[PDB]
Amino acid sequence: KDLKGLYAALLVPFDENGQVNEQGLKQIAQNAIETEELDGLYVNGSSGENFLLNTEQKKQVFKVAKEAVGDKVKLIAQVGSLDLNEAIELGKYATELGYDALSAVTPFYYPFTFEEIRDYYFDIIEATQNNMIIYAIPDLTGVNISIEQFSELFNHEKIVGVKYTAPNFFLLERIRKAFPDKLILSGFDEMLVQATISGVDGAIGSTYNVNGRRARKIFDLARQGQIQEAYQLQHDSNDIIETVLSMGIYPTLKEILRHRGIDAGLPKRPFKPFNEAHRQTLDQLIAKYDL
Amino acid sequence: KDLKGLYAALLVPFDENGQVNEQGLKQIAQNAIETEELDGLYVNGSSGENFLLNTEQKKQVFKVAKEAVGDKVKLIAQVGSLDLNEAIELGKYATELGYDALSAVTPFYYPFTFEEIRDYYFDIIEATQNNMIIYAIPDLTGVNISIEQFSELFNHEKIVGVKYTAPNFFLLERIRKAFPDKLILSGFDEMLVQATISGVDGAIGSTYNVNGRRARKIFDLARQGQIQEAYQLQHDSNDIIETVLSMGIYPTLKEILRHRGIDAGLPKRPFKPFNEAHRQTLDQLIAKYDL
Amino acid sequence: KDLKGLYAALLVPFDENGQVNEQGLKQIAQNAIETEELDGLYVNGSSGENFLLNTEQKKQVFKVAKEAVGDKVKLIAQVGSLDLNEAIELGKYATELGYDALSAVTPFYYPFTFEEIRDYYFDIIEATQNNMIIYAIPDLTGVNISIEQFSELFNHEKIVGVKYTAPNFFLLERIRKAFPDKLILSGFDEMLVQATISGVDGAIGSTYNVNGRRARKIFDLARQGQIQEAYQLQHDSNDIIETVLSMGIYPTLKEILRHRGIDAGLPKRPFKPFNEAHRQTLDQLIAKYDL
Amino acid sequence: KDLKGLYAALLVPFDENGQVNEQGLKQIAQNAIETEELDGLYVNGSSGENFLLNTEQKKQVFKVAKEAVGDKVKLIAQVGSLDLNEAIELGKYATELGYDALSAVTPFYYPFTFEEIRDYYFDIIEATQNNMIIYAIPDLTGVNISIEQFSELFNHEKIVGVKYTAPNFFLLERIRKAFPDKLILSGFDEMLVQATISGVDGAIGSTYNVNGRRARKIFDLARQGQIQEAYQLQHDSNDIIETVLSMGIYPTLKEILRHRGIDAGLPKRPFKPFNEAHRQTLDQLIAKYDL
Repeated sequence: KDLKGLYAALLVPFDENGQVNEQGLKQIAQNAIETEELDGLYVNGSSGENFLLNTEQKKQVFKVAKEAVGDKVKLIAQVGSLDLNEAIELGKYATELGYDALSAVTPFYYPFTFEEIRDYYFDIIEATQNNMIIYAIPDLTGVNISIEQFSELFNHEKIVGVKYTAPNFFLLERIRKAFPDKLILSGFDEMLVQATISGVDGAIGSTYNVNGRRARKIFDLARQGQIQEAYQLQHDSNDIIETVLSMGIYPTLKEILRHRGIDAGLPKRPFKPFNEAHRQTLDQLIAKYDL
Repeated sequence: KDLKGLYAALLVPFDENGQVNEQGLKQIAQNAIETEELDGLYVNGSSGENFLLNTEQKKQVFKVAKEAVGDKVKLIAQVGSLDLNEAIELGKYATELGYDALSAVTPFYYPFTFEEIRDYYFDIIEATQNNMIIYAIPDLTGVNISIEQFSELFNHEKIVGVKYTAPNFFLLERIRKAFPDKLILSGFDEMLVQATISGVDGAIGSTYNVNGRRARKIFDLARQGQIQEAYQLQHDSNDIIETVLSMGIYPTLKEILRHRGIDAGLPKRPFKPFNEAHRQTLDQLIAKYDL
Repeated sequence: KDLKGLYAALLVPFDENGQVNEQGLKQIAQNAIETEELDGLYVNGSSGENFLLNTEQKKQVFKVAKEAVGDKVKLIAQVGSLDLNEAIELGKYATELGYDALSAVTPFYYPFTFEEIRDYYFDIIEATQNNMIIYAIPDLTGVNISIEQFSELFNHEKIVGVKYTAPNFFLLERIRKAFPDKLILSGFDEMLVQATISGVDGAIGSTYNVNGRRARKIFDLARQGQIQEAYQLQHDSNDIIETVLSMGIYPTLKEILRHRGIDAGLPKRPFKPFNEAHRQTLDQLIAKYDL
Repeated sequence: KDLKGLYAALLVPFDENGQVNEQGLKQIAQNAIETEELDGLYVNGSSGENFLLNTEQKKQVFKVAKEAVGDKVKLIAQVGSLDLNEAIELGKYATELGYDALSAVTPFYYPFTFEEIRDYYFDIIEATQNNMIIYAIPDLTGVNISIEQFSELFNHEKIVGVKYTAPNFFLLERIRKAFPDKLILSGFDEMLVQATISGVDGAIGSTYNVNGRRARKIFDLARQGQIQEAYQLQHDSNDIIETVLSMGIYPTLKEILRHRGIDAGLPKRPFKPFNEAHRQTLDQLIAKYDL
């Protein structure tokens, strides 16, 4: 498949022991495709609480998400881990399930050299033979990739693109110009309109689980040149994003899904549950925007 | 004169002793208006090497720049200084010359509280009675202004707007929505197109001294919805900006102006002159983009 | 046991598949106690490449290290993980082996609230019933703990102390004064002398695997008031530390151990092996300091 | 006069219009020497609100402070400015008054290259022919100086030392070792004891205006090896520093001086006066430590 389009970063519901609720996960995956009308799922990303999970649980999430959607739906599997053996194990498993591409966060925590980071990507690709999307998230990792470093990664024919999240539209424009044939998917929901006019091929986001229909309008209207209409929809989307961030984003998004009849469970500790102090303000937002 | 529009941040040529060359300053001012077709000048900003000047030289720059241009040209006087007495003296001086508004950088160096910063603006206004534009440049000052802080400043009727430079389009969008009737001029030339679609009322920029005609097209095309054409001109403009940044932006911009026959002098020490190692690369840029 | 003293942060040797070499691990543990004359081991810390390992491998490292040392040797088990279920599983396993205390890195990657971080610690303690040492490493995690936050943690009778690494001797002094009866172990080998005079109870370090005898002299001489002698030994130790950092610290420390006849193996990918370009310079250092 | 020793960073009292109160400035200078028993004054530093003053006021402060004290008192004149012409004028002026050395903050605000910073120092020296002390204060300037950069500066015979404030005792130790014959004066009052054991030749500090007698004991006791006693006085001194920092350090220090009957005036706007909400807490501190 052409991997352009809009993707939900799949949220995962848990029980009080931090185990995956598979029936709720199935519902969330179906919500993103059937109700939010998205093109695909980005599975076991940050938004899925992936870095709090064990290896068997990550496989559970990949299996369930793949079983919950039709064959037209695009699937990207985030397999990055500080344990390269585990990234490779996950990448094979996701590839064999039929995921269209793998993705991996830049190695973090330790002050890896860029050559070490480069060869992490190359090693995953060698072992899996699948296409790879760089997951660049300096806000969480503290790792920043320069254009020269992007050029060295993109020189590999199987590094087909990037999930781009640095709040830097100068660097985004330089990448877009230097690599016209690579895939760039923006990961900053609150700046989708600016990404869109900067030539991104689509976007991956946690908030698209609840606001995917407005997001598709932002994208489509901006590309049409109906720029005032698209920005108004960005203003509305940012009211939502700002609100859910103030309340704790992943649990609050899951509370929005619960309101729709989904068995949305709990976050995985050490994330705490949605605080009920925020309930009235969340209710007003859901009403105001028909969420 | 409502102050929407495109402004050159006026560059200043010095002699070997760091004194102002009034003739070249006049030629730079005229170039911005006549040749680059800009709406106005932002005078004694960062780009004017203002923070390296003495008081008498800052007054000199204000007088020369205003004498150089006709009465239809919009003029904003940057008068911020760590010396509040100096800021007020300069503010009265520029106000008496007939500058259309004042602007002031946030106090920097010392860890001032927000109340101290707020009351610096309020004291400048009380003493000058001119309208005031906040100059927000965290990349240089390390001072960041939150939405709640902007709300407090903008609650003052004579704080009419902001020269906004933080590389944050979420904050920009929140400001635009919260203050639909304040003036927002963006100060990041390399992200003019994203600023424009985010609803800015114009822009102030050092590179507009050499590339103001493309900048006008970006701003006009984007607001008309010809977003792909506007973005292509951003790509071209970003080749120029990236190149001059790599060579030393203020001296390199003055060297491009010297190519047009302007007496562009030298930077003020401790800035060094343009390094002739860059000459070949500069000539290729000038030829490629007809600068 | 009283947990005061000097500890090696245990290094782990791997094969090319990233599996633990148990015979080499045994040798490294014996090196730290018998040759370097240290008081204990800090097991599965950052220096042991812990965050690159799977759960079964972490258990392997705990088992082997415990089997390699006598009953007088103090053992601290680092069990922090982003997976709380795994931290608890490891904490029980290490407790049942007889480790004297558990330790856990502050949760990282996600922007956890402090209440979330607090209850991660409290949850581990509830499940394991062992004493707990906070592992504060802002250089790697980006998480900073304030004195007020330290006070809330130390209010728990089973949080007995901290492995302190923030490069902040004002905060260290405030903690030392506010909590005279808690255990403070410094983790910055290059500032051991300053830690010692700031009243730390001991120190944990990767470089003590090769330089533990000088480190004990720094500590003992500084406490005696032989401050010039202790600082001279810090100058010598910092030549070593600076050198090994420039070459890649964990592999280079392991190459020093290899020189002693230890089966020191390889780092775990994505860490690369020691580069042989550095061999001559490493040889000169080993000679100069008898390592 | 070799310039080792303990210096007050001289505080300046202003009237309501931000003009210097020469009588109170004299009383502050005399207090530092007579009552606090210090070796010298560091004049027109950050603590003197120097960066808020005009040129004529900076000269005024130099003249008043030197007239206030006897010829045995060591005097260092801070003359750094973003205006290099001003720095040279002030340097010549202080040199003619008989100041024992000059000092200068690293140029800040603009992103100057290291060559530009290096040649600012060299140009001040060439024009003044006085000895020069680097004022390194990254907390305020955002400029950090590496060991290799220090090597280049110290290769100049008239750069005799540094006022060192970076919170980095590894760098301090490397500098002390590499340059055994340069003057290193530390500028972090709250870490005087750690500086002293790291081999500094003295210290410059704003809190020594009120607590110089304890500071002398810390410095002397630590160099004698009575490290526990020196550290207890650091604990006491840090109660004072933490308290004044929380209240607004320069106005709060002047308020402590007003308690001794000194005409301590006001801070220069945009600094606000001491907030009387803090009065009770300040009085308790003054009583507890006999300030």
